[PDB]
Amino acid sequence: PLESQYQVGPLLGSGGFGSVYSGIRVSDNLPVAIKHVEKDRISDWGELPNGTRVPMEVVLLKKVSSGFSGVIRLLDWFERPDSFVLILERPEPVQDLFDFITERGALQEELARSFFWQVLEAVRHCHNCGVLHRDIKDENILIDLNRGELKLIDFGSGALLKDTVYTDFDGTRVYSPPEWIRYHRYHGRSAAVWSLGILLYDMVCGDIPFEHDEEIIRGQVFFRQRVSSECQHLIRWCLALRPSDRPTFEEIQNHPWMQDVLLPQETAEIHLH
Ligand SMILES: NCCc1c[nH]c2ccc(Cl)cc12
Ligand SMILES: [Cl-]
Repeated sequence: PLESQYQVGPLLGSGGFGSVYSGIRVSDNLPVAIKHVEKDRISDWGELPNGTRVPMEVVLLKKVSSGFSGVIRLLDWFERPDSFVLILERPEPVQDLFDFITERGALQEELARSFFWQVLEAVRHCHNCGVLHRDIKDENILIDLNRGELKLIDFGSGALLKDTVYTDFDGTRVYSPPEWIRYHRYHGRSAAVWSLGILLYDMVCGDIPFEHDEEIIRGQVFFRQRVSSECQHLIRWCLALRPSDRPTFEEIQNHPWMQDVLLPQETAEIHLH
């Protein structure tokens, strides 16, 4: 079984997502992350193409699993009496974006542009696979430090992507849009763009722009750090109060601030190595 297939290493982290351990697949020494999620904490359940009852997280990870390295790859999963165990790929060396920004402070715009571009490509991949992440934030982004490649993790608050209104939300409140705070209603893509605006501000300022519900609703963006006019314009556009005033992913990627992005390897060479 699972216990013989994997060699357990130290705890990497724990929180809303469960408990994640460093591990090694015994057959080929492959680095893995072993995530444990208690059954009593799983509210969203779904079913695989065959019809087995699994957490929605497993459904969403399988839908996004492919060669594309912008999303974490689910290698296997196991059901225990009181929990589900997920075997995920583990880049080495790795650091999540929250720890990275905490240690290094506000990012140089060239670095934020490379990171933000990769997040946008990863989110577009999720949407193309019929998956809405619902918790895009620094803590849910891993940096493969050698390759300069970012990976979205923690699909535990996600949903199947739909074109109708969402009236449920269990992601991070400080990244949630004003329409959710005010009306408990949002559409997937425009709510994702709002969270991307929060994330971009966080990258270039070193902290999130809003703390309280009143600030999210007012949506007044103050820059606490020196940030270029083009970057400020893009952030303020993603953070438009009206969902219809927000840019589409195409408009974000065609924005003047997004031009001449570095390749991930160039990004690692200049900023990470
Ligand atoms: N601080 C992030 C903790 C975490 C959550 N899901 C993961 C998947 C892979 C790896 Cl390497 C780590 C994690
Ligand atoms: Cl994960």
